[PDB]
Amino acid sequence: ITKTTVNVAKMVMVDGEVQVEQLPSETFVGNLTMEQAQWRMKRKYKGEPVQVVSVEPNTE
Repeated sequence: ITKTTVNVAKMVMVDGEVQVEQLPSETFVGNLTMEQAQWRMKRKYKGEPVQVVSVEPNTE
């Protein structure tokens, strides 16, 4: 496992309706657990309603 892609989404208010917007994926070196990824994304998008969708480790 040499890298981990974290896929992230945001709940957004558009024309008065709650929708979900895809945010840029971020690929980290090494293995990142889902707990680690959730923590990292909560610090990155301070105060905004973001949620980790998935993590994808790649072996090589």
